[PDB]
Amino acid sequence: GNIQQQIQLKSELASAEAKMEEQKQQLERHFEQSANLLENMAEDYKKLYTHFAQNSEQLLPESNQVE
Amino acid sequence: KGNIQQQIQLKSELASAEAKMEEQKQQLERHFEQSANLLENMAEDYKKLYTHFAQNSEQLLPESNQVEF
Amino acid sequence: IQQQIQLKSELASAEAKMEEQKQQLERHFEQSANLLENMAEDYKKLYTHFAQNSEQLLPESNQVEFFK
Amino acid sequence: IQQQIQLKSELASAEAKMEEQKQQLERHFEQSANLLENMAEDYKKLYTHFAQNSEQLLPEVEFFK
Repeated sequence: GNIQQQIQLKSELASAEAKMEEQKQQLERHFEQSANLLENMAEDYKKLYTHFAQNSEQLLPESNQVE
Repeated sequence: KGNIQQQIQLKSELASAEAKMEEQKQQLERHFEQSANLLENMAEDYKKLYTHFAQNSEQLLPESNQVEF
Repeated sequence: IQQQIQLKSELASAEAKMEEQKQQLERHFEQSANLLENMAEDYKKLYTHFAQNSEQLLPESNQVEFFK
Repeated sequence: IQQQIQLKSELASAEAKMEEQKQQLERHFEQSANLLENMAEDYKKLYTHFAQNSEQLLPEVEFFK
């Protein structure tokens, strides 16, 4: 076809483009849930670390210098 | 512009969209595979930090009671 | 011989220290637990997320072993 | 008399155990402080794999930089 080929393309390019677009919608629903779930663990860690550095006063300042 | 020009371009941006979509597909497959790796890493290091506590609590507090450990 | 008062007090005292360092080791582990158990629960949250988005965003052909 | 000898050894027994308890509690910290610096190692990896896979997969993201 010369114009059936054309009305075909425009319709597989609108369907292609719509898949990309809203699969883009959920890739960013992914990296948004991802990033702050890390910020959960990074804060659950950063206070598990502090609990250890503070119960580090449970020794002489010589017998535990690390970290 | 015209009808043969506007055709050979659709032909290019449909191929460029199909190539883009397959690229995007095998770099999701890359992301969830290199994520499943680093996450199990995270788990097997927890199971280090957890059982280093599971024993040092029942081993430095003998008479004392235990919370789940 | 009556430097026995001193011995019997050094023994009530050093023994008290160990009774208080036993208070602190009970504290340290009981809130090392709930602080640990937090991390644990962030993990299987951040884990299952990468199990849903690993199959709600991806064909059936990448059955990455790690996810159920 | 002879219990100036039972006490003197009871002290040495308390004093050495108060002591071995201190360097077991010491070894319990050396091994913790290096086991969450394994988990800190893991975290940094997982995060930069999200930064370098949210930037390379999308246009504009929030946390990463």
